[PDB]
Amino acid sequence: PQAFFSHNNKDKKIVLEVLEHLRQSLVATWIDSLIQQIIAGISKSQYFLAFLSNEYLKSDWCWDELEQAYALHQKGKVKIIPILLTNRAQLDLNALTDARRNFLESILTRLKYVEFDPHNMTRSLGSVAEALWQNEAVRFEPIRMIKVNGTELQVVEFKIPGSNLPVDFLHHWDLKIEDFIATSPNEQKPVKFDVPVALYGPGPNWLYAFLTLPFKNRNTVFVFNSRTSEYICVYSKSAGLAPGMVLKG
Amino acid sequence: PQAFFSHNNKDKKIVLEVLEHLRQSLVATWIDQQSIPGGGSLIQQIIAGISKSQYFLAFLSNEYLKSDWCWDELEQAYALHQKGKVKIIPILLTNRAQLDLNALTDARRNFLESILTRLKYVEFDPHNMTRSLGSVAEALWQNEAVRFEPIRMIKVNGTELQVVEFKIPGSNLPVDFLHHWDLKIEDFIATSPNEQKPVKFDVPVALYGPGPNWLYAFLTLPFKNRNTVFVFNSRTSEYICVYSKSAGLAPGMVLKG
Amino acid sequence: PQAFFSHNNKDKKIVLEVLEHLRQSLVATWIDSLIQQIIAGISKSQYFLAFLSNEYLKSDWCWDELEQAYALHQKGKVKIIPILLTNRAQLDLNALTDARRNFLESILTRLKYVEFDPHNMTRSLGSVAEALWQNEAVRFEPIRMIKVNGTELQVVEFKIPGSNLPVDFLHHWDLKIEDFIATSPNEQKPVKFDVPVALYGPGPNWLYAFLTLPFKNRNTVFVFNSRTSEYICVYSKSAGLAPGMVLKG
Amino acid sequence: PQAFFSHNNKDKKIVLEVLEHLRQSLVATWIDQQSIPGGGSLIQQIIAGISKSQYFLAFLSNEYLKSDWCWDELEQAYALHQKGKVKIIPILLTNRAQLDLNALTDARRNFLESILTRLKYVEFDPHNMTRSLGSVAEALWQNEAVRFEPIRMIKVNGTELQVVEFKIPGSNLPVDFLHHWDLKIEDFIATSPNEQKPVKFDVPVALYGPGPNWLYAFLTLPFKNRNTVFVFNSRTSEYICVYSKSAGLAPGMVLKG
RNA sequence: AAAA
RNA sequence: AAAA
Ligand SMILES: Nc1ncnc2c1ncn2[C@@H]1O[C@H](COP(=O)(O)OP(=O)(O)OC[C@H]2O[C@H](O)[C@H](O)[C@@H]2O)[C@@H](O)[C@H]1O
Ligand SMILES: Nc1ncnc2c1ncn2[C@@H]1O[C@H](COP(=O)(O)OP(=O)(O)OC[C@H]2O[C@H](O)[C@H](O)[C@@H]2O)[C@@H](O)[C@H]1O
Repeated sequence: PQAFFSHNNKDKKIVLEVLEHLRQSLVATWIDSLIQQIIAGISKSQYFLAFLSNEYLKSDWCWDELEQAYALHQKGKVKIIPILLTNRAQLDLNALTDARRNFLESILTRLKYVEFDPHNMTRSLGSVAEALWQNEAVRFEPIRMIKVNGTELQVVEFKIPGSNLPVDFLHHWDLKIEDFIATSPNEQKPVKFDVPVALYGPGPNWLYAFLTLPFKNRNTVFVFNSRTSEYICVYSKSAGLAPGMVLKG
Repeated sequence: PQAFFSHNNKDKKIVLEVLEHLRQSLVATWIDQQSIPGGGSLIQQIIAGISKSQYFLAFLSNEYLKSDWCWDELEQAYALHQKGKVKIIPILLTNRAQLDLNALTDARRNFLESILTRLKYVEFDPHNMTRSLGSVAEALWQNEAVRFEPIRMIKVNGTELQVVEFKIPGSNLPVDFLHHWDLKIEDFIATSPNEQKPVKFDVPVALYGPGPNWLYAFLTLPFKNRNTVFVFNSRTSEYICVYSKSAGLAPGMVLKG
Repeated sequence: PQAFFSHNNKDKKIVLEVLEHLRQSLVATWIDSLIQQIIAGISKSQYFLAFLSNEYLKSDWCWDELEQAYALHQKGKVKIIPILLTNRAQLDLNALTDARRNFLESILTRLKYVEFDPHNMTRSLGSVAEALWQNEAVRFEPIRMIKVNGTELQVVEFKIPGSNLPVDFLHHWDLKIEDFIATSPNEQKPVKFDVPVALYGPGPNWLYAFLTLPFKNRNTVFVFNSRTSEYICVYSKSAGLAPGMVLKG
Repeated sequence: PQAFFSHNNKDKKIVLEVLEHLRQSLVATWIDQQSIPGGGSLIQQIIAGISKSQYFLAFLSNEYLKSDWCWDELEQAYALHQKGKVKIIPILLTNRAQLDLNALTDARRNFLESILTRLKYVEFDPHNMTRSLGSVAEALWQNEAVRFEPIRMIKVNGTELQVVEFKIPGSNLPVDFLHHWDLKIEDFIATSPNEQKPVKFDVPVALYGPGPNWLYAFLTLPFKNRNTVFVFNSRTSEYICVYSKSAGLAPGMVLKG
């Protein structure tokens, strides 16, 4: 899915870090307009990431977009999820006018919010990830680099919410893995360039085919077979690895 | 699995037909001046690839027993089969009773009798084409891993599709099966509509048949930018598409079959 | 994609630097009028690079050209993107008249802008380039000099926005590389004279043919194949190199 | 790859035809007093170029099976083929049954038998021109890298064009393959319309067939300032133009195929 | 055939 | 044949 970030320049340090963590989870992140950019793709367009902070709400030009974003979210095109840089209690709610205060209280009452803090980085990042992926289909755990049996490999982990998906779910999915592959070693991307990529997690075989197929001539693809709980190679794009090698997981 | 053909031109009419049937079943076929740029002919063509090299096709016929040009070939083929490099499977063009055994010498007759007794054979008859073809295909696939039924040109829900059917003998395979397999599917797709090949050019291909996920991935992977790939899912029993290489075909729709 | 710079003589030092950096990215750049060559070429003419500066806004004989540029820009023949020498806050807007100030606010708000600073040169230049290539087809990263396996070489890096292009895209492209090859060692051009040039980056083979073909009898052409990740030489216009030699990654 | 033709004038009618067909397939065809500005006859031409020198096309025939002279060169070709510099592809103008073996001496007969059994040969018949021509083309291309089918002149969407087919045996080539290739396109480009050559002058040329991008670039690059170049992309199966050397043809248009 |  |  897509995810746009709305923020102030003061919290850029946190914004870039959360952006990097999200991009590590195979979600399209665009920062730099954003409101006319909303009407694009399918009804499953994206989710709005609003980063609420004390110096942030003092700017009206940081607020008109969110006002009209609520206006266009009531029609169901997009959904907003607010991020509290500071806790609810110490938010400067006095400075704003009456209408601003009521709209903010409505947005933090009728709409579920999650809180972010710098001290608990791991917990805050996990909470924003889960509260961001609560209303969506199969997840995508962040890429982890693990060296198995002397062979370097990066593994993408996905978990199915529930036990089944609609048979035509692939039609309405808006994620394609082609643009999430690094082209150069120096370039930063969710998937390391030329580094073997493995598939992990239970799921229907057609989703496995859809994930593995676009990787031709880009990276060698490993896949997990739970019958014996080991990795299996299907593509030989790097010398020294043949299709059929097994990695003791 | 490769297959080297030994025959005579008097049987070319049936050799071409059996070759076409085998090629429609995802099997590498090799006839006269064919491929393997090595020594060539056939006898030195045996020694290439993995221990699962091929299954010899000795098209025995009443007139085949002449022309020592082929009997020496069969002799060397069995000699190197005794080492286990290749396994011979004979095809009897005519029924066993009316083979002109008297024409052969004593040594040739003894060799042929030993071959036809120790080693199983397949009877072939022009009259019953489909049963003989099924018999020879099943005999070829008998001592092998997951089979491959002939590609079938079927029309589903208004869109044209070809399916590749594979059945697993038993219900499990060694986890390192893919290492020793001698089938590379990317060479069996035609580049032009008129060119004859196991897979029609640009026609969507669907994988059907129960099996492990890694086999499915290895089979759908080399098809990228060649043919739109459909996949059969047994949970609700309709084909599932994972490529958009042809106009009007998007990844995700269903074909109720 | 051509690029027309309208600016003042005061910031000419940074104008020339941004010009050189842009030219290094295979972007056609013209400086020395600017209003009437706008009608030339194809519908994709260029994007106007109007240099917004505090000294610039006091020059009405440089305001008029921007006015006519925007007047034509309603029709969509050209589009203007502004570069901010100073931060948006410290502009001298009060001395401006009512109509000109309103026009400046309209263009600054309804149209996205980008901010430049003399200190952080690298990130500012990267942002300028990204703003240039936002709405365009396949990108073009700046040419870099790398000696691979003891052989001098420059790589032309191009990135596909997304994973597919229109099949008839080549018809409407406004880039031919024949004008971007140096004819003399002294003459400064994006492609240095007689040195090997390589094409690196994923893309369809027809684009590779189009980008390699005009190079005949000009420079030895290298190419990168990602199957095993080494460069491949296809043309030998210089001694010591043969078609078929490899450069290890 | 090169091809040297050894024959007799009694078979010139078919020799010129097969040579023309071969030249249509982008292979170097050398005949008497025709090429090699650094030698003469046919024998010492072998010591030239790379280890992939050429394949000897010995046009065996009943009238050829004598012409004493021919033998000396046939013997030398075989003797230096034992070193592996050249290969011999014998062409039987007549079937081997009516080959007058009795006229030859014991040494010549023994040598002919040895070369006929140990080395693969191709039968040629006047009646089946297409099949025999395809067979000899396959004989040429069997022990080589990516092969070239004959150039076909086809009009697509009302636009004149020719296509150079090329198919890669197997699925991959050595990365350094381009170093050892003996095929350069420049030598096969016509200079005048009346001049006969594999590539017609100024006629648009289309590259079609699956292969690596570097091979595509190498095959298209020498075409600058000579002919308009078309490239086939399999994403939508349409021809794409990359050069505008003829009026009315801009780089970027598509040809529905 | 929903990690067989 | 969209870095095979
Ligand atoms: N396809 C055929 N073409 C020509 N003659 C044939 C063919 N099939 C059978 N015969 C005849 O039947 C006998 C076949 O033996 P022979 O071919 O002489 O010699 P070998 O056993 O060492 O095979 C040489 C190979 O090289 C070539 O590629 C051939 O096609 C072979 O595959 C002779 O009477 C043939 O004329
Ligand atoms: N290409 C040929 N053209 C004409 N006659 C030929 C040819 N090939 C064989 N013969 C006949 O084969 C017999 C033996 O002479 P030959 O094998 O020719 O000699 P060589 O290999 O030292 O080349 C000389 C050729 O080169 C010149 O270009 C001419 O064409 C010469 O023929 C004669 O009856 C020839 O007529």
